[PDB]
Amino acid sequence: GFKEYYRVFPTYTDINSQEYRSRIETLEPLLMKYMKKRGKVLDLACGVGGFSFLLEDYGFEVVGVDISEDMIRKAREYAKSRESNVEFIVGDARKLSFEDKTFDYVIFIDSIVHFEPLELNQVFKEVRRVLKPSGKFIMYFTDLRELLPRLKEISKVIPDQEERTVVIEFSFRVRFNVWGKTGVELLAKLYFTKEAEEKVGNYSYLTVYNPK
Amino acid sequence: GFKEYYRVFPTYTDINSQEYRSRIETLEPLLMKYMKKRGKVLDLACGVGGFSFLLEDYGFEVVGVDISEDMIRKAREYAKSRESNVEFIVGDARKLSFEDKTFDYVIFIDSIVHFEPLELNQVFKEVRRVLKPSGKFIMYFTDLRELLPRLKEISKVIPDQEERTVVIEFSFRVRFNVWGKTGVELLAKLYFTKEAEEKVGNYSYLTVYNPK
Ligand SMILES: C[S@@+](CC[C@H](N)C(=O)[O-])C[C@H]1O[C@@H](n2cnc3c(N)ncnc32)[C@H](O)[C@@H]1O
Ligand SMILES: C[S@@+](CC[C@H](N)C(=O)[O-])C[C@H]1O[C@@H](n2cnc3c(N)ncnc32)[C@H](O)[C@@H]1O
Repeated sequence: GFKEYYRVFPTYTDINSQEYRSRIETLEPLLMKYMKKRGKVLDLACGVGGFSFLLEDYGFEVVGVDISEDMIRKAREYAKSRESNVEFIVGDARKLSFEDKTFDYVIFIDSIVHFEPLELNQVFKEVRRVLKPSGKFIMYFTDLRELLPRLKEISKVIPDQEERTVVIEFSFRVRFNVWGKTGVELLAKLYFTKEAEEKVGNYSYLTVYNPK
Repeated sequence: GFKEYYRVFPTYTDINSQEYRSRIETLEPLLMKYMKKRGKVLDLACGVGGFSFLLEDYGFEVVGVDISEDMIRKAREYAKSRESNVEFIVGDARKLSFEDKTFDYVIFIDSIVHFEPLELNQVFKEVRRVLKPSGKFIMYFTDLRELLPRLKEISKVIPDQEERTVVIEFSFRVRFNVWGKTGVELLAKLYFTKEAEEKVGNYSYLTVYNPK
């Protein structure tokens, strides 16, 4: 994803839009089904902080991290207007500065399109490291490899599996890293054992992982 | 720059890395602001061809040239996987084999650290020659002379302005030719008149030149 893509759509940047709320209310019940015990949570690639505020209201100590200065800037204003104590930090999910075993939870939502294989490998490694052995890694992603076929329902869809990426034209174009449930889980198997898994929609998944 | 430096960092060798994409998306809008009319483009010192594919998708006839056999080899594989018609050739920017007035555009991005004064002089001369009088020379460079002071934020930085070079240690060391906006433009004034100039970041510049 990129600058224009996010400026144009509210789904990941406008916490009060119907698009964003829809995402929250869909995941909310699933997140509570596996986050009964409160603790320290890390919102990796938090965007504008929507899921952070949600967890903070459920009695969680939240820390939000994102690589975009713009995402973080908006996050803070939202935290200000909502009088939130969630701390937002501009950081790289591929290399976090937190100490080892710092979190009880680490949530990673709708963000894999931003990582190629070797980068997602680094993120998983970092997640396992900053997670307490008793902690939980919870991620939600879309099998865009399976969705690719009938994705157009957007003017064009130019794939390239010889690279695992795809260009979608809406004008402007965006190139996404394409992931399939089998590819995500393979890399996950190097660092975690799966606690649970929920199928969302036609091709989305909420997975609960425990660090090794 | 050199072999290890490029093998270690993805910025100029991994077209799908976040580092490389960041560079593309930052320059993309600026390149279109001065490349409204499509035509024949020469990507001088193209590296792995990232900016070539970008222009090719915008409807440009692209030719990529680089002195490294390795850069060119990877470029071709990327072109294959992306099913691109961009032709990559292993050549020397200091002495191109193209006929005079062959291109409408010649882009030169993040590559001056590789040229000492007399070499960059030869490149500019060659660029003017292969460029159509109505063509445009577009280069992006970093004033590493101004950046030198606060570059460390890398273990060491050993300059040597009595030579216009600097050694940066990350292990391994790399020696870069150091250029300042004033030095680059001086040599440019011998062959071109400037059409436009955009300041990028704290000390980087995108310059548009017209041949004399
Ligand atoms: C779909 S968006 C927002 C996702 C957010 N978790 C949500 O559900 O609202 C994906 C975010 O990933 C972030 N991102 C991309 N690469 C990153 C990296 N290396 N480290 C941290 N965040 C990154 C972007 O800045 C972008 O805000
Ligand atoms: C930072 S790198 C890649 C730059 C590329 N334009 C990009 O932005 O992705 C600089 C490139 O300059 C090339 N180079 C160095 N000397 C050269 C010469 N005399 N002729 C052509 N390319 C040269 C290298 O092989 C190296 O790939």
